[PDB]
Amino acid sequence: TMKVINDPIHGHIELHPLLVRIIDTPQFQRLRYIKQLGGGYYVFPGASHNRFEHSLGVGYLAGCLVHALGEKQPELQISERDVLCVQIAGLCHDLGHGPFSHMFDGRFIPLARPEVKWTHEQGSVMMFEHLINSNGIKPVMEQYGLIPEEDICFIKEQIVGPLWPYKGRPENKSFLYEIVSNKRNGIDVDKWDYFARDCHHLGIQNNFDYKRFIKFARVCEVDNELRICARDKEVGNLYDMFHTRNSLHRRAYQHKVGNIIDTMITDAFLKADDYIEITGAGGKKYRISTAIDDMEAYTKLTDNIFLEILYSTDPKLKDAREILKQIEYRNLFKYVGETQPTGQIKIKREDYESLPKEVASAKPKVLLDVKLKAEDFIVDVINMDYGMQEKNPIDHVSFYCKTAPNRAIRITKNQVSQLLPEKFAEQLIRVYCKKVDRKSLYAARQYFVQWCADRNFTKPQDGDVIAPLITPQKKEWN
Amino acid sequence: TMKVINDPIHGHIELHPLLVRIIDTPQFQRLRYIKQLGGGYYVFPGASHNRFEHSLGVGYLAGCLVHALGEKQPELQISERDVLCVQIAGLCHDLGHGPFSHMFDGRFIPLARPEVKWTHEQGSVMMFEHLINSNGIKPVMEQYGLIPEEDICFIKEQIVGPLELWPYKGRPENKSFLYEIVSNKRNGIDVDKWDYFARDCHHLGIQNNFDYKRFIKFARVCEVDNELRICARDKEVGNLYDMFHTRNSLHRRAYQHKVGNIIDTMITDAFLKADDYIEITGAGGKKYRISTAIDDMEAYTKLTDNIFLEILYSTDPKLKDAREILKQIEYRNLFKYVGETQPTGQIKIKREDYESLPKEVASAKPKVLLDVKLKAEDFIVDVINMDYGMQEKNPIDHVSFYCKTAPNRAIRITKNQVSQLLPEKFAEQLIRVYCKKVDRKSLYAARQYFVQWCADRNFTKPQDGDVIAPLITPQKKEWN
Amino acid sequence: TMKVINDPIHGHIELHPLLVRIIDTPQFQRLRYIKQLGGGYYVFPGASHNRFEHSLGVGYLAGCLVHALGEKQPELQISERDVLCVQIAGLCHDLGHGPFSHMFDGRFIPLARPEVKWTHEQGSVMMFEHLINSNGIKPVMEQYGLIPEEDICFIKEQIVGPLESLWPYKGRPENKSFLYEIVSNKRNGIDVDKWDYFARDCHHLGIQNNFDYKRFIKFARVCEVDNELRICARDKEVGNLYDMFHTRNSLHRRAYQHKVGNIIDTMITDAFLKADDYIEITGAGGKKYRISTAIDDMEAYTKLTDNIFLEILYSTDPKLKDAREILKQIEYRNLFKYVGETQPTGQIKIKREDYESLPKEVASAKPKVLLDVKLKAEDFIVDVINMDYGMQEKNPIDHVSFYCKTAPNRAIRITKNQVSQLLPEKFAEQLIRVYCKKVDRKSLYAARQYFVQWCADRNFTKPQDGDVIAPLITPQKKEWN
Amino acid sequence: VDTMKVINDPIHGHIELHPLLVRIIDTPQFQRLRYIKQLGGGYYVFPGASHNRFEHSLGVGYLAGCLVHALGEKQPELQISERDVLCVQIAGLCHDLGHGPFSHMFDGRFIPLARPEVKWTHEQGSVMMFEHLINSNGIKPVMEQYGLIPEEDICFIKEQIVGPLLWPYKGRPENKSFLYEIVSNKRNGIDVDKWDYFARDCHHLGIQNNFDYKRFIKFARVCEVDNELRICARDKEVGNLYDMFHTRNSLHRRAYQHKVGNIIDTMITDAFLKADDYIEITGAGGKKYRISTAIDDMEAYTKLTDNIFLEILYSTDPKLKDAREILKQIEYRNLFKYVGETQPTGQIKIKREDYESLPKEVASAKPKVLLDVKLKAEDFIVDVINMDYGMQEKNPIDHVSFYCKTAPNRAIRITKNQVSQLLPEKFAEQLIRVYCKKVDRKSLYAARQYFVQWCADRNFTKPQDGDVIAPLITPQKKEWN
Ligand SMILES: Nc1nc2c(ncn2[C@@H]2O[C@H](COP(=O)(O)OP(=O)(O)OP(=O)(O)O)[C@@H](O)[C@H]2O)c(=O)[nH]1
Ligand SMILES: Nc1ncnc2c1ncn2[C@H]1C[C@H](O)[C@@H](COP(=O)(O)OP(=O)(O)OP(=O)(O)O)O1
Ligand SMILES: Nc1ncnc2c1ncn2[C@H]1C[C@H](O)[C@@H](COP(=O)(O)OP(=O)(O)OP(=O)(O)O)O1
Ligand SMILES: Nc1ncnc2c1ncn2[C@H]1C[C@H](O)[C@@H](COP(=O)(O)OP(=O)(O)OP(=O)(O)O)O1
Ligand SMILES: [Fe+3]
Ligand SMILES: [Fe+3]
Ligand SMILES: [Fe+3]
Ligand SMILES: [Mg+2]
Ligand SMILES: [Mg+2]
Ligand SMILES: [Mg+2]
Repeated sequence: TMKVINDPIHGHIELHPLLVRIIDTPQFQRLRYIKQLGGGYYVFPGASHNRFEHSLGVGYLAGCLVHALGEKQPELQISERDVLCVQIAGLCHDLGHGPFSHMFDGRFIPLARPEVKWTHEQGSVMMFEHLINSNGIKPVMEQYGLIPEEDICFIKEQIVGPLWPYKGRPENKSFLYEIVSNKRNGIDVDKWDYFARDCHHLGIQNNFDYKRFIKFARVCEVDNELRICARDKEVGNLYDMFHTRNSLHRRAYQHKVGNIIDTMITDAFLKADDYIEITGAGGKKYRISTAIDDMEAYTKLTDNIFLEILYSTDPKLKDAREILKQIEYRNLFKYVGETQPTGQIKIKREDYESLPKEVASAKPKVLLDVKLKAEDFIVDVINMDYGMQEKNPIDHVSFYCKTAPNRAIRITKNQVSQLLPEKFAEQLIRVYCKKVDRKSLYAARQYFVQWCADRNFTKPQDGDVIAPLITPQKKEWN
Repeated sequence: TMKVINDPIHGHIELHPLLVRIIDTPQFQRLRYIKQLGGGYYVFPGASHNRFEHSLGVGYLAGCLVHALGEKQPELQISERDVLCVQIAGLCHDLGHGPFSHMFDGRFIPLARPEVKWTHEQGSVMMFEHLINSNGIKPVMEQYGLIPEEDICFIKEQIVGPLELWPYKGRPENKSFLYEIVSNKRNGIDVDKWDYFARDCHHLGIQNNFDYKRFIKFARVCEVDNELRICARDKEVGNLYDMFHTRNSLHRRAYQHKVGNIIDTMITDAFLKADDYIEITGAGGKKYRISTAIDDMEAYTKLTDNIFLEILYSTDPKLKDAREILKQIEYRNLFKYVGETQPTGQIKIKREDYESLPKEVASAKPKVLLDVKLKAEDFIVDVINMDYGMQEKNPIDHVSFYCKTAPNRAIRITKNQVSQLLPEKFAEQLIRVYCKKVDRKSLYAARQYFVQWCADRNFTKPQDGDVIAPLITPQKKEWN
Repeated sequence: TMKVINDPIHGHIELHPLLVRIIDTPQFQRLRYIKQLGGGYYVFPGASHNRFEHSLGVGYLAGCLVHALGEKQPELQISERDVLCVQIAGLCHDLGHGPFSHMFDGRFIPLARPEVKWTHEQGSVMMFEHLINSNGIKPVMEQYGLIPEEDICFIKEQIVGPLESLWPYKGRPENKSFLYEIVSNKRNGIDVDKWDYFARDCHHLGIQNNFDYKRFIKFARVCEVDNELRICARDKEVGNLYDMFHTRNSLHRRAYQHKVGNIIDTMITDAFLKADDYIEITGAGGKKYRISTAIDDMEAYTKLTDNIFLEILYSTDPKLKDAREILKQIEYRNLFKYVGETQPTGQIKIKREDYESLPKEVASAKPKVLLDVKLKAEDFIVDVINMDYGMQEKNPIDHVSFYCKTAPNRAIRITKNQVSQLLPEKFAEQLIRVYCKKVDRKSLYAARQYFVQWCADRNFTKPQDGDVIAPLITPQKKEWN
Repeated sequence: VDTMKVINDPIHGHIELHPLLVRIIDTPQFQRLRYIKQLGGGYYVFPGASHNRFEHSLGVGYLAGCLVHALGEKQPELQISERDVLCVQIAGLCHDLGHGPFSHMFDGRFIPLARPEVKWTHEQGSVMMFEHLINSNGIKPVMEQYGLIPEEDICFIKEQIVGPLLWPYKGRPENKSFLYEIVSNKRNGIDVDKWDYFARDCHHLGIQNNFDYKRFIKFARVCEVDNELRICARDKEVGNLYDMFHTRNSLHRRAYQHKVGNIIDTMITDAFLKADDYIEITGAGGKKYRISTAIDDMEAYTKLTDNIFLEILYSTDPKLKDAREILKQIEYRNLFKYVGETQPTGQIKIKREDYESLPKEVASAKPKVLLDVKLKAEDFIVDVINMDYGMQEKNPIDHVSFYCKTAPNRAIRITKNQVSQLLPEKFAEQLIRVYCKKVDRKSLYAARQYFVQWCADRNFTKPQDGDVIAPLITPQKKEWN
């Protein structure tokens, strides 16, 4: 029956038998072989951690929050059925991540198959369905009081989202949808686990207290719908939650070398895509890019693929294997510099393909010893936000006061502090050069710093040093 | 000989015999009986920690940074004499804190003796001098290669800045970086912060966002304007904005906690009422009061958090007024918090006007029926400045950076060059209002007066304002 | 109303209003001014922590364990009344500690008033009674469903055990005997008091803690043992329980009984003894009490805390000059000097009656070495320290009950043989430290010779450093070669 | 041009890697350790324990540097050069280069079963793989560039790892013998390898670590013992050293030898054995090697990691179906069932020669009620596990040298008597776990009866759960009542 398991982040947690049964399936255990931070392990040697253990922790925390809301407010009529369903959603929320997590849905699939709109979330829904059907879970759900028709829908809806649009639960339990993946503002237990866990393994202490948020969480009526509200005074801690997030993106998740290793692995997958077969349903053969179309195949597609390519001897894989071998020897593409747009210029995702052409096109006003072609440059554009593009997510949180804990309210940015961020979204543009040698790298720097001046981008931090002859050209930089 | 000591923050640290000798003196051991966070212990029950152990840690970290700079750059010619002097400064930097730390220099002395400009730092210099002279330290300094004339000046200068072109008499310009270790006047990045971040977090029950050890690995001395200064690596600029964010965050959560501060004001209140009647024997047997002990260091040595309990346990009828306040803190009959607000636009509230603000709150005429009128002496208004340690200025604009490709060439990094998600301003005010009358009827009235006062002075709407004063918040068009 | 409070060990904990009301009283807030580890702060500069915050944490953990037992086993019929009572006991379990905690009941009172048998626990009962009566708590207890007649008895009984075979407790019946094993476990010593201090003392000391209380709670269960419902642990956890008591003994060796920590304790105690006659503390009806007699009146004892140290230190009364001088020697670090450590051999316990006589014995030893300086008995301090697993000579795991996976209601026993050959052979020993009150180089050498000879004379273990400190004496003993 | 590199380890913080070390690190032979898990199958029981050999290897390298560097500051007379330091760091960094798939499963279970004729250790592999790393990545010129002498130093590095290829070492003279006690201490076992894994395994396992390496370093010192300079610890630290080995044994009991962790190890090993014949790995000159023979060629062994598990799991070849089915049973958690644990009594060791025979013995037991289901010997797994203080039956503290405060160059010994009566009596024992390959309710009951009888038959300790699982058998033994 109930099973205790020792997580270093959360301690000894209990898993209800139904959860154990879901956990002990190929579709779930698959997450033991997919790293949380993708290529980040190749920069932060602590970050060996995989999706499996994150997935357990999200499940656990989903349980804590829903269970706590129920103790504090019986009127909500949260059943142990609701609790199990929320735990299951949490547990299975990342079932559909690919090899190297965010590299797969974020870099690889968009390049290998531009026609498809595919997300790790959609994969989770599909893989959940596959897990359920192939391991006879529906009878076991019934055994512990679930109703598979309704509840499987509710679980899927928690993961990917949908008058009242949800078919899984009624409006009087809309708060249950704000636990595992919060579409309204982003404050969800997924974040809370990864903050704590990624910090543990990364070697960074975490600024944020989930346990305290749970103690000051409460359900109130907002616009004819019951939602999770936080206490008025906690507004500060919530701005700090999203700061913590952006901070972890800057330090670790978007680390300039972590990302170049990601682009190199992605590059290697693209060159191996044609030649690697993965057996799926009915014995049909799938490629790495097409395994997402069949979940029995996708079950077998993990970080393994990296080592399968690396260890191979097939001459068809030589191109892909050479890239991965350059990662072993640490002949990585070289970082040239970082820059941002100015004013209110967003760079459209359509234009990313075109940017290397632009860097090589720049004509710096001294004659150059080495010309470099566009295919020598990589430009990587990265969006940093508070999880809702240009919007302040705290403008989409509801609060309560000590003196009236059932009355929800709003808190604007003025009402909190003048020292908060002015905008909530920006872009970072990193430029790397594929040619490693001393002469090419100098040239690349000159092209880059000029390109920055040409497009009225911010001056590179190191710009005066790396390109001392170019930085006086721009009046705006002096 | 050398002594090893086990600090929970820093681990096993070595104390050079000279340091041990300074440590084992009444003037230093005094810091065992002064709490770091003052009244904060009465809100965060972890925060029992005292200045003693902070003082050791600052000393230790001062040593780490100067010692590391020396390994990485021999050309700087940092002597073991320089290292000891920097450690000593770090160790003794907080020697002059009063009872309840920041309550003393921050609330009490300014009220008891408005004529004096007195800082905890100035006290540290005076108390250092007293420690040296009364415990025969000068011969021991000489024994380990120091030159007391020069070095005592250098130590004092590290603590309070220049005692009177190059302003320092303690060291030459080619060692100006040594002045940026214990107390950094240029930008505020000093080892004092680094210890208290880690230590206060440990005891408070808050995890700390900031890695001092990493800063030390990417620290370096370079020439800036004919003067050798500590520079950080270009890419670390992000972590430095995050250092000051961490600081402001700890002020909001803990150091300026609304009840922590009201306990501070109540203790301060009790000291003021006991000031006339408590005698402290100083030099030559002269009798000093709590407010005047700062004028004589032998007296000040005996002035610690003890004073709280001396007042509490006393039986003298002259202390009954003061003792009653402290007894109300035991029973938890604290002054009640009404709400918080801020100015709008760019209106600073001058420190001269703080005395006048309770008069203003009671003066407000809210269009609500009230049973109970409240007089100005019933209100406490507390104005709190939150900044990045340099009033309105961005301290990162006063940091120097180096690049990987040229590690001796210093540069500057502007705010644009880093991120759009950084703060717009670097200084603000918080205005808390409390009410001395505790009952249900007075507290309601106080809320109405307060929320109206906010509307009257075009301050921000209190977060809870619609709930606590529902009849007043529609009056302001700007809030709808 | 309910109150959330942030402890660095346990996180955000909730305090029921009744608890808040008990907490916000002079008798309880007094614990803010008494240090957990006494003199240990003067050796481990992290250990500033006071009884107040320990007391909260014990209260909290008492709540967790009783609350968990209730979720896992409804049949036990644990009421929210039971829970509050257990929390209150936990919260108030250390109400009666004196200045510098264990120094007071352990060194000072036994010396100042040898006629009395007084424990910190008995004090807790008295001070609880005083807290209740002086702050009108009884109506508030009733308000939240307690029955003060029964429950105040139950609370006191948790703290000190039975107030007067049959069932000895008047506070609860036999079908709830497990409630008595939460705050202070007379059966085996596995209680939530230990669990808080392990974690907390480690946090502040700078030592990581080997023991997981949370795991014990997950594998705890109530079963019938000899017509009485007790807390049982899972069979496989037996290893972790031997490791709990090892952790405890380890913390005693490293920190609580640290050779200098203890000498600072003896010096403070010494100073209190010399100031005892001349310090007045006002009690009930204005009667004046001395430090040693404040334990007889709880209104006086309320005002007796670590303050007393500083009151003595800062004083100018010529009657206190003797006491003040000792405390001033602690500031300057002119501490009594450690000579060495030793143990008895075989199965010889040293009776507590004989402790007074041991300094006389050390000076009496006639070492065959030339000495400049004879030392009198009053120059030596001998400190005898018992190290055990909390139950004198007994193995406390022999007094634990266990359950198996296959039958979780059937209790069993586990012997020492059944666990491991690498466990301790005995569960109690003595340590004998000798210090010398004369500090100079010549006296310290002499003291070493007297000591190492005394060890040989009484067939004690050879001091670790013995060949170095007394090279001329160690060949005399055939048993050491 | 090539420069120092900073890297952020969660255990040790920001550590500096000298360019020579970076160059060794950035090679296929070293990066291979990213794909080998520290605790083997332990990840399948402690979901925190994802950590691999790579990051341990860095940390050992780092700590090797700290200890040697510290000894040099405190005692210049030893004349420790930056050349010595680099060599010690390199040894530390490369000490585990030769671990196989699932770390200790490979050298401990698999190879002994697949190839009983060979004596092969993970250490020997480290030496071979170090040689291969050096030669294939042109390291010798780079060593010279930073002042090493490859002839001498490569020998010294290898000798640190496996011991010696009168004074047996050719790598350094007797006046630097202490350098051999840093990465892998043959004398007593106190080495920086332990110190890293204690801290690291604890971090990831969810257990706090009882032991302070940093403190040991502050109280470490080199002294002359028997015409040879060795690392000595301070007299008073002897307690902490007994606690180091206790910590170690404690981590073995809780985690490394966890009853299910070990059964997953035996199942993976089982699957490798069934796949051994059919999986090819390309080595030097394109020769094909099997999993068991990859140890004979280091270019092949470079490609042999935990991958092999997934290669078997994902495969479609019908020749691998047997092996793949075992691994699939680990996914679904149809593990072999644990029956119970027991130990020998008196001083009876079970010889390693007799391990093959023990399943035969369990099935042979004739319990005095007739059994409905008979079980054959191949249905039982008996796993015998030695728990010690790292030196079989010996106390490693008897092989430590100590110094006193009063004479810090004079080494001494400290016996067990001189420390504590509460220390272990013996320093080595055996654990015998029995599992059953048949999972069903009827077979498991039978297995329990066979097992508990076998315990009685061989005069082993009574299983903790024995009264419950086999209530009809436990009264038969007079010794158990
Ligand atoms: N079942 C399961 N357990 C895991 C997993 N990861 C870690 N564990 C821990 O592994 C422990 C041992 O596994 P169990 O499956 O209980 O194996 P067992 O104890 O032989 O089988 P039971 O009789 O059912 O307890 C559990 O108690 C868990 O805490 C996992 O993926 N599945
Ligand atoms: N076992 C321990 N583990 C961790 N810290 C300890 C331990 N024992 C003592 N400490 C602490 C207390 C001190 O702050 C610091 C040094 O104490 P300790 O090593 O006992 O030196 P000491 O100065 O009393 O001995 P000596 O004078 O004999 O050199 O470490
Ligand atoms: N942001 C924070 N992070 C962590 N701990 C905090 C924070 N703010 C306060 N604490 C600690 C201090 C106290 O121990 C406990 C409660 O603080 P707080 O909730 O503000 O109490 P309070 O009595 O001021 O709230 P209330 O507004 O209900 O009266 O938590
Ligand atoms: N902001 C940070 N806080 C903590 N750790 C960090 C941070 N940034 C990076 N790390 C970790 C990852 C690596 O192990 C180590 C080195 O990171 P980084 O210093 O950015 O190396 P790098 O090689 O990218 O820099 P460079 O090429 O500029 O020398 O620090
Ligand atoms: Fe997630
Ligand atoms: Fe206690
Ligand atoms: Fe190792
Ligand atoms: Mg997701
Ligand atoms: Mg007690
Ligand atoms: Mg090894």
